[PDB]
Amino acid sequence: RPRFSFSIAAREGKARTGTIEMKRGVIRTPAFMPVGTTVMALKPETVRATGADIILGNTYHLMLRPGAERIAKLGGLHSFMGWDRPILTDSGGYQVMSLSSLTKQSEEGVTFKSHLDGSRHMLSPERSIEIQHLLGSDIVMAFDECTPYPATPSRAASSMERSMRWAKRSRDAFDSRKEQAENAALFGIQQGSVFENLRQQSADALAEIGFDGYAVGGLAVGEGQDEMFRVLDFSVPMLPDDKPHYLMGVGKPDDIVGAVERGIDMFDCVLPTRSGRNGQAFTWDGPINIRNARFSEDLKPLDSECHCAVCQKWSRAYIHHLIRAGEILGAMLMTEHNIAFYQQLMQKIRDSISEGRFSQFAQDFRARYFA
Amino acid sequence: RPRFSFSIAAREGKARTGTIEMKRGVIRTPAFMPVGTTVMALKPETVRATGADIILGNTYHLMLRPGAERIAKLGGLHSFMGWDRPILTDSGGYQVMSLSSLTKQSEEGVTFKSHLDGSRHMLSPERSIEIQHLLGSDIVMAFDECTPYPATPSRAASSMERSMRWAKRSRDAFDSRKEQAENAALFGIQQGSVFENLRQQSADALAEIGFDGYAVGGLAVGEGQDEMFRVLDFSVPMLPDDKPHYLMGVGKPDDIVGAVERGIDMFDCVLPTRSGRNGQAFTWDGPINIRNARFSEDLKPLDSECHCAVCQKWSRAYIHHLIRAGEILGAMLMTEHNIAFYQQLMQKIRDSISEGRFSQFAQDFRARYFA
Ligand SMILES: [Zn+2]
Ligand SMILES: [Zn+2]
Repeated sequence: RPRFSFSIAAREGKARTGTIEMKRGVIRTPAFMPVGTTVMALKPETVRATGADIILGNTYHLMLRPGAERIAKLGGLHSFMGWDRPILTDSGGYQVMSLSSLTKQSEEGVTFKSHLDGSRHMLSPERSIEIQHLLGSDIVMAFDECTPYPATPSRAASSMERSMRWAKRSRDAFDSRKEQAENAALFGIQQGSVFENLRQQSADALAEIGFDGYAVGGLAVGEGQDEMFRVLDFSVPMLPDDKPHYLMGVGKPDDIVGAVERGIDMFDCVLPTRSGRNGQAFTWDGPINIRNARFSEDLKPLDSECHCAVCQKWSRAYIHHLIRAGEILGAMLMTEHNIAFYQQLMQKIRDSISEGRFSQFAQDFRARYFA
Repeated sequence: RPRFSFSIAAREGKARTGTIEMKRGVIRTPAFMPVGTTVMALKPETVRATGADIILGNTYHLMLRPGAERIAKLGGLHSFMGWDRPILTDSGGYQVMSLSSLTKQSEEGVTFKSHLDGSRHMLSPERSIEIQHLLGSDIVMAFDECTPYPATPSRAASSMERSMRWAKRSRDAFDSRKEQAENAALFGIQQGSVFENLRQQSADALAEIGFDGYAVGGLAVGEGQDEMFRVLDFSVPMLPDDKPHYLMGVGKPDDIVGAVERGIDMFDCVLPTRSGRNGQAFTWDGPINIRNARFSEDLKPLDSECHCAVCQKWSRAYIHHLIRAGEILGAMLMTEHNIAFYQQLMQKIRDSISEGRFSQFAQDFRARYFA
């Protein structure tokens, strides 16, 4: 297989379906990427069985424990966790802004204190790319600077401009490392907040540098779905049409459908795993919270049509009891179902685009999900 | 299959190996019974894959949540949790003494306040048998009275005597319920503390009543292994030779080996699951605690010979990281390995008895496990 090849097999409006071919496997798009490392209450084989083609690893959490150098010594992230398919690593950026303390930012990078033990750390475009190399990441994210939501025009421009300088530094760091350049892919991140001109400048800068894929950054950070959709409306067409478009950190099933309608090819979110442990189960008739007393004697599966192993085997009543009791098995079952549900959604999206009936699917989905 | 048939295929000294045939399956003896309901961080299929033929359910915890009547309405414990092989249920006794509060004891039974929410509950020989029926238990334990360790001769005698009266009441309650009498088995529990005459009186009383199997009760409650072994030395031969002998709540691998040398056929313990989550992994060279820093870059499996899926797939280093980080997957992997290890131990015990080399195995095991 090649290092990287994105092929678009079918289109409907702005929506696309196709494949990304990489050395460790093929990724079907539009793709949902479960967050592999909290860590999912799932073995890699189970994650694969749900239909996932690729998982995400968070660089911020991994650099804190067990450490990037340690993972490299142990043979890389794939070998360490037992997942042999592609892995995309985030750059560590948003989590440094959101989780760390004593964070000191500059043009060179960011210094910060761990939220776990107050130990000191550094992250720069170069060090982020290096860490992703040590992990053995297949899709490497450029290191960017986030700005807190909401953002003023000036702050949005400054952070976007810094991010583009950092995108160039990320590109150069990646290219300088032979083994990484030849075997992995590098994605750039568009910034510019809600401002169309800044998004255009960011898109132009990233295209001039050249990347294997393009993320729409700065979303799912406090804005509502309407605003997010509006930003996507003008932002996605600015990106190179022939490369994947990745919406980081999104999201709910309806966010995903709407984003695909607007040209997004890749998604990641902790929601199905995070809210899984919290009791929230996704269904075609909308989310339910399994902790609700109404499920205590409900013998139906979490969802009536879901093809996952959990819905084949266990009742709402049993899962209700497990989650109420704080049992590990409850988290295991909820997480498996939610990730399986997300993959089934992605499959339905792929199939409908391939058949030219995605707009119809999106309407039917919304009508039922919100009924 | 019959309701209950225990057949002894081979013997060596006091040790026996054979089978218990029941409606829901065959149990190989000597048997280790994982505690199925905390709840194991394992799907039933995984528990079965480790080699378990039967699991234990705790009546005390189940009566508190989700409730015995509720489980019955939902189709019984097997259907509820998705395990279709035999289940043995404890009576709820020791846990009432150990976990509950406001416990008021009498000849009729015990009243107590839940340790979860302070709700009031009752347990008697009759109600315990009824609860086990509602759960759909295959092996039902008589309801007994425990006495705190250590026990005076008088207290040991009084509690043993009450337990025997309660054993008769348990027998009669079981027999009166047609569906239970015809489909399940009933085990009696020998009491009498460290006192040989009381153990003999208890054995005689239980044999006169008649049960399908006989537990040695009142052990693993604070006494050391030497004392436990001494009590077993004289207690086990008092029980009917042609019925299974069950040592409740035991135990460490070396406890199990020594107990089989003394005639025990069945075991249950939370240790492999409980200490699994705590970081303790069993190996043929003795237990290790995976949280220890010496394992942080150890690429070997938990045990060098173990045939379990965890030892096929993941390193000590990865599991070390998961447990240190408090990840659910760490508990999953540790629990699977520990239960698999216990089943492998039981298999080696069964095979060596069948081949007349169990005494040799026991010696070789101890030499290595304690090396
Ligand atoms: Zn499902
Ligand atoms: Zn193992």
